[PDB]
Amino acid sequence: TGLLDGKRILVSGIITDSSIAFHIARVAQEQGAQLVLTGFDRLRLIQRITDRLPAKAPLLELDVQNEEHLASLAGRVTEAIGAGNKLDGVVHSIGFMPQTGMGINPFFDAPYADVSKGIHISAYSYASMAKALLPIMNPGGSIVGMDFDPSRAMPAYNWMTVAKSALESVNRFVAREAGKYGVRSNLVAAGPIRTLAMSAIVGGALGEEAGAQIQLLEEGWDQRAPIGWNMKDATPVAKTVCALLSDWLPATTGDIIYADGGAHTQLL
Amino acid sequence: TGLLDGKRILVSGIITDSSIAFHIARVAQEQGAQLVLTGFDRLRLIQRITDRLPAKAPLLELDVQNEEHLASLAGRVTEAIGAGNKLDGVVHSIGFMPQTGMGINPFFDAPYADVSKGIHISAYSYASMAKALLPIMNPGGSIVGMDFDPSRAMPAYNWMTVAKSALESVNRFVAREAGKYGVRSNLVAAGPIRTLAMSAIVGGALGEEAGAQIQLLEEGWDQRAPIGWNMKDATPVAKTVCALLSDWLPATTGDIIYADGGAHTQLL
Amino acid sequence: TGLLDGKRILVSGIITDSSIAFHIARVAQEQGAQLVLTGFDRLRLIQRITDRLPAKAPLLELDVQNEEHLASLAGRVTEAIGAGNKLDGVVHSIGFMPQTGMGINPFFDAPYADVSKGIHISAYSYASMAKALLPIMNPGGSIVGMDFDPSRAMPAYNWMTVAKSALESVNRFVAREAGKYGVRSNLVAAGPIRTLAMSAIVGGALGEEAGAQIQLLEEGWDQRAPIGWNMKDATPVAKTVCALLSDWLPATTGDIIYADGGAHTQLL
Amino acid sequence: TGLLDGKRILVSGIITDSSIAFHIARVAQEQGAQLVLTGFDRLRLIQRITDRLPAKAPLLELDVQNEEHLASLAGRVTEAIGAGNKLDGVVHSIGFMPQTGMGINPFFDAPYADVSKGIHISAYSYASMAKALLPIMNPGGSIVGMDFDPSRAMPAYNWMTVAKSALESVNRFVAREAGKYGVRSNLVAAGPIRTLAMSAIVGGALGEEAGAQIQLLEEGWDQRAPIGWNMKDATPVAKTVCALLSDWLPATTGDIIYADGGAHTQLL
Ligand SMILES: NC(=O)c1ccc[n+]([C@@H]2O[C@H](COP(=O)([O-])OP(=O)(O)OC[C@H]3O[C@@H](n4cnc5c(N)ncnc54)[C@H](O)[C@@H]3O)[C@@H](O)[C@H]2O)c1
Ligand SMILES: NC(=O)c1ccc[n+]([C@@H]2O[C@H](COP(=O)([O-])OP(=O)(O)OC[C@H]3O[C@@H](n4cnc5c(N)ncnc54)[C@H](O)[C@@H]3O)[C@@H](O)[C@H]2O)c1
Ligand SMILES: NC(=O)c1ccc[n+]([C@@H]2O[C@H](COP(=O)([O-])OP(=O)(O)OC[C@H]3O[C@@H](n4cnc5c(N)ncnc54)[C@H](O)[C@@H]3O)[C@@H](O)[C@H]2O)c1
Ligand SMILES: NC(=O)c1ccc[n+]([C@@H]2O[C@H](COP(=O)([O-])OP(=O)(O)OC[C@H]3O[C@@H](n4cnc5c(N)ncnc54)[C@H](O)[C@@H]3O)[C@@H](O)[C@H]2O)c1
Ligand SMILES: CCCCCCc1ccc(Oc2ccc(Oc3cccc(O)n3)cc2)c(O)c1
Ligand SMILES: CCCCCCc1ccc(Oc2ccc(Oc3cccc(O)n3)cc2)c(O)c1
Ligand SMILES: CCCCCCc1ccc(Oc2ccc(Oc3cccc(O)n3)cc2)c(O)c1
Ligand SMILES: CCCCCCc1ccc(Oc2ccc(Oc3cccc(O)n3)cc2)c(O)c1
Ligand SMILES: [Cl-]
Ligand SMILES: [Cl-]
Ligand SMILES: [Cl-]
Ligand SMILES: [Cl-]
Ligand SMILES: [Cl-]
Ligand SMILES: [Cl-]
Ligand SMILES: [Cl-]
Ligand SMILES: [Cl-]
Ligand SMILES: [Cl-]
Ligand SMILES: [Cl-]
Ligand SMILES: [Cl-]
Ligand SMILES: [Cl-]
Ligand SMILES: [Cl-]
Ligand SMILES: [Cl-]
Ligand SMILES: [Cl-]
Ligand SMILES: [Cl-]
Ligand SMILES: [Cl-]
Ligand SMILES: [Cl-]
Ligand SMILES: [Cl-]
Ligand SMILES: [Cl-]
Ligand code: NA
Ligand code: NA
Ligand code: NA
Ligand code: NA
Repeated sequence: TGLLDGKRILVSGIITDSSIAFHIARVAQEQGAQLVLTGFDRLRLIQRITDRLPAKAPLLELDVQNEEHLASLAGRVTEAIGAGNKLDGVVHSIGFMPQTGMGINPFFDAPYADVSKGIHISAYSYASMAKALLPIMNPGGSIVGMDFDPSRAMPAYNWMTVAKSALESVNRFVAREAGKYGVRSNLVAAGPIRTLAMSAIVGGALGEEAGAQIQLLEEGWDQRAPIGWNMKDATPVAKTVCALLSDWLPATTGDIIYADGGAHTQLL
Repeated sequence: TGLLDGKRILVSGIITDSSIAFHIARVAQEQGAQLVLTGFDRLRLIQRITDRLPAKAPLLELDVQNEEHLASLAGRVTEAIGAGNKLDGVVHSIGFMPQTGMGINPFFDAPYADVSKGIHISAYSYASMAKALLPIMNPGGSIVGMDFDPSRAMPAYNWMTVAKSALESVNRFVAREAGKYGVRSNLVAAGPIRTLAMSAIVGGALGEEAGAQIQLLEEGWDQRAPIGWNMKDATPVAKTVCALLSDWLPATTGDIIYADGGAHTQLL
Repeated sequence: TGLLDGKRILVSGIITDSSIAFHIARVAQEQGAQLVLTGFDRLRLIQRITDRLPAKAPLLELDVQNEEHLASLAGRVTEAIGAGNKLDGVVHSIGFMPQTGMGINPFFDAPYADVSKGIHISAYSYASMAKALLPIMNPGGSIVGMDFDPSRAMPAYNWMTVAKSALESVNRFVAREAGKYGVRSNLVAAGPIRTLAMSAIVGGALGEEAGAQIQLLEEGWDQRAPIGWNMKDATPVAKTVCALLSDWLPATTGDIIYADGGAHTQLL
Repeated sequence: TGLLDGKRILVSGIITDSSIAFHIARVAQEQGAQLVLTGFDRLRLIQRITDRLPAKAPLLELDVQNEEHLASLAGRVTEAIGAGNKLDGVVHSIGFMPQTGMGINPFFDAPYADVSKGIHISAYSYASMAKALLPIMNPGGSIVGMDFDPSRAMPAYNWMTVAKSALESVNRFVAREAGKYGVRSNLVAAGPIRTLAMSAIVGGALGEEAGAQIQLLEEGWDQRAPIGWNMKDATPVAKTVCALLSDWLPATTGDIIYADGGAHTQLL
């Protein structure tokens, strides 16, 4: 009856109840999956969030820049799900770009050290999670990451755009590796959803030129989307991720599914 | 329990048991849908095929070049499904290109009259089916057509490539109209499957230069696909169509989902 | 000293002094080319226009839907340029879509007969001009057509969008044929320029919903273009065409060069 | 008479006589430009190369990871070209990826520190060269970088593919900044040319599985290219760069011109 009945799925990237990952975890549980959750840094605060999910799920610590956490991750997961059991799904819902690389800060003023950190967390980590977790994934399994279409430049998103372009490229290579295990790798390119991350970008630009341009982006998304776009509601995005975690897109890999109201298909 | 439990879905394009449409219809029925089927020209022969589906379904006549059949289609469907009921899904699985526009015939030697017929049936008909059927579609509904990625030229496919490029463009406009009804429109770009149509192209090129090149295309698809590609098996394609007919890709429209083993994401 | 010194170039599509073709012809002549011009239907009126070019050039009649004109074209050109001489360049700057397929007329209300005419003139003719003219083209030669980026749907452009999508596909196949003669084939995707054609679309939508949307398209082009966009000035487009007619893009074929101020590379 | 008569152009990336930059510099000089050259690390060896250019040109030191070299670059250039003179063109022809990120080394085994270095030199440096040099560029000017189409994954190129995907994204943002100065920014996506860099990749894979796959890539390029592809000959690529440095692509920015024999437009 549930789309993900019987599946064991790791979900990274819960930080608040608004997190795309929170809604992915919620719909997944609603659809019969057994979750393992990972969180970064503020674990006590994240546990308060995860308590509001429909079911209990273990929360493991994962800083994707921490080599020890990556090296121990498989064993920690196996310990949570029981020896002899493997994962069927992995969700990377993780991003970061130091403030110099996003927002009102001029593009040319982001030092490489900041850019490099953002690319580590937002792009390279997709590879390093796959490297850690493919060895405990079942054939038929699915790795999904989150993307924002970086095909064209835009105001404010700046070096995160560059990180997403790298992420898309990384995904195409992770698919080559994943396929050796019978595993798909794909991204969901979402339209804008009011998360802590989105709020940070918007809020940090209020009152500035970039904020005027972000306003235009926000207005235009729903306008261009043939079926509309509601920026409050992560459910449609979460459902799409669940579709890729299911067995119903079995010939799709190294690819990008756009959960954006169809906006990217319309010039206006 | 079924992905399409309760849904009423029209499926065009069954000609043999190998038809992508046959497998779409089969998986849809397996997943709890109630079908209405359309067939072109050889209706007595098609009925012998549809008898082998898991359940009985009415077969209506539809030649997409026939204006009377298009004008009467909604009423004929409503009569099959019962007054007061509407469709939730529509599958366009239809193509044709006169032999001068595909295969070994030189590209420049296809007269426009032949090209125009192929584009009518393979591209424009996506619009005219949508125009006929949106008025009897429920909000939440889904229109899916079948595509073969025409982003790059290739041997033999010739003017059908041109028809598919037009089809992708048509789909983006059908989505604008469909969205007024709460309806999604999308294509599934499939990898090669041995259907009557594919056999016709391959067979018509055996022993010729183009056949050597088609051989390379066939070999290369499974090689490039990170998860492989089996040209016998339409099931993975049919499942993808069913995914788009479901409620699990609710923010995707005017778009293309690639059910091709990930081949299009890999240069080699 | 001139980019096209010594080259013989056919230029189709002059109808008014504002025609993209007029400016292509003008810059080409400025750059040392010897032109042969083709015109459709209103030849006496077109001659009044071509008299304003910097040099005299013969004007031949070509209706691309007329099979006799296509069959006689090579011989007529050879007669204009002298036996023993061939063309180095061909410019297709031709488009048409019956009024039912563009503007305020609903997308679904364009009958196929109208759509088919538009695709004949706007897309298939690129192939049929190449078929007629490659036999009198020198190795090193160049065929260029005019495109408007149809990657995404948009208001009003409607079935012309579909014709342009087909044109891009046709160009990729013309390149395969052209390469047998040492000849490149490419499109220039221009931003909007106030021509008779553009005026017709804009004017036919004044006072209607579509006209409000065209206004947004016009405003947005210059805004998104990092170097700006001036819709009066065809020169930048004409220069780009001349670049492809030159020897300075010798490894580019089956491709699209965007002369649009960079707009297509920017979401906003 | 020369395409670049009167223009002052900086050209980075000469390491051997086979360097794409060497041929860019050579054709540019042939076409009347005045060059300033930058080299990395092996300056005495590079000077032996640059002595073989058609004219003398000053060679400045630039390690793009060195912040002092970047901070002093404009002043050093101005000193070479004379106070009161500015650049009209800048060529970034620079790449590097530590050996763990390219070749036979498994994709997942490249540590981020190596990946980060490759992205610094191959992608971020496009921004930091633009940031250093736009302040001494004339309106009408042109910045060009070198790309290898990273739209699809492939054997061996691995993390350099990821760097190129980031580079394309960076270019789209550099165009927004450059446009404030009346300056275009674009990449040329070249087909494969036997340079020190290409030889390193090919040579490092000889005798291994990846080398078999590179062989297929090499064979397939000329096959798919409608006009062919000669991997010895950088001239066609160099000419394309010169086209973008000229005034003949005046409405193209944030974009990519493919100097690849048209291969990327053909599936096979
Ligand atoms: N919200 C949108 O509009 C939108 C649109 C498209 C794509 N996305 C993508 O969705 C994903 C989730 O973002 P969100 O909008 O839900 O925001 P969010 O702020 O809720 O989530 C971001 C997450 O990244 C995690 N993270 C940061 N550094 C980390 C590290 N070192 N190790 C592990 N995790 C780390 C944070 O802990 C947090 O859980 C991101 O990849 C984002 O780019 C968001
Ligand atoms: N088989 C593949 O490898 C492949 C790959 C990608 C996409 N596709 C697409 O899938 C769709 C189905 O093709 P298939 O491979 O199952 O072949 P098929 O030969 O089984 O189906 C083609 C169908 O088109 C129908 N058709 C033709 N003219 C018609 C008309 N005038 N009115 C109505 N229907 C008409 C035929 O009756 C037939 O049912 C097509 O759009 C095809 O281009 C096929
Ligand atoms: N103006 C723009 O903004 C713009 C933008 C992008 C692309 N384009 C393309 O540029 C090309 C030229 O259009 P334009 O804007 O200069 O308009 P225009 O109205 O000046 O030119 C259109 C031309 O098409 C010709 N034509 C129509 N039917 C013909 C037939 N049967 N045979 C031969 N020629 C025929 C007309 O005679 C006319 O010369 C077209 O392909 C158009 O789609 C224009
Ligand atoms: N050769 C091909 O087939 C091909 C194809 C497409 C694109 N390209 C691109 O062309 C460009 C030139 O490469 P090439 O093939 O001529 O190779 P090459 O080995 O001749 O040039 C590479 C250059 O990068 C320079 N470089 C490396 N680290 C540097 C640093 N820290 N600071 C400054 N310069 C540094 C080297 O000094 C060298 O001059 C690269 O961007 C490459 O990716 C090459
Ligand atoms: C700039 C246009 C506004 C619409 C942006 C849509 C969007 C919104 C949120 C997105 O998700 C993240 C996630 C993490 C992220 O990195 C962050 C988050 C907070 C602070 C910080 O320094 N980096 C940036 C964006 C995202 O990838 C895309
Ligand atoms: C030329 C490369 C071989 C792989 C082609 C993959 C493919 C195989 C079959 C496809 O489906 C159709 C359906 C109808 C069609 O039109 C036909 C079919 C039979 C005869 C005829 O004249 N036209 C052509 C292809 C399709 O769209 C794509
Ligand atoms: C709808 C958005 C407005 C911007 C459109 C930019 C554009 C403007 C003009 C273009 O050129 C043509 C050329 C012929 C053409 O067909 C015509 C022209 C006049 C009347 C008619 O029926 N068809 C349509 C557009 C073109 O291809 C694109
Ligand atoms: C893997 C398929 C073989 C065809 C690759 C075509 C290609 C050949 C050469 C290319 O240029 C570079 C330039 C620098 C570069 O970084 C290098 C060069 C030498 C050693 C090293 O560690 N990194 C890698 C490639 C390039 O970007 C693309
Ligand atoms: Cl904590
Ligand atoms: Cl833990
Ligand atoms: Cl640990
Ligand atoms: Cl909202
Ligand atoms: Cl939803
Ligand atoms: Cl019958
Ligand atoms: Cl019937
Ligand atoms: Cl009827
Ligand atoms: Cl097979
Ligand atoms: Cl399957
Ligand atoms: Cl007349
Ligand atoms: Cl005549
Ligand atoms: Cl005649
Ligand atoms: Cl204007
Ligand atoms: Cl100009
Ligand atoms: Cl030295
Ligand atoms: Cl120096
Ligand atoms: Cl210094
Ligand atoms: Cl060679
Ligand atoms: Cl050349
Ligand atoms: Na909308
Ligand atoms: Na494979
Ligand atoms: Na602008
Ligand atoms: Na070839």
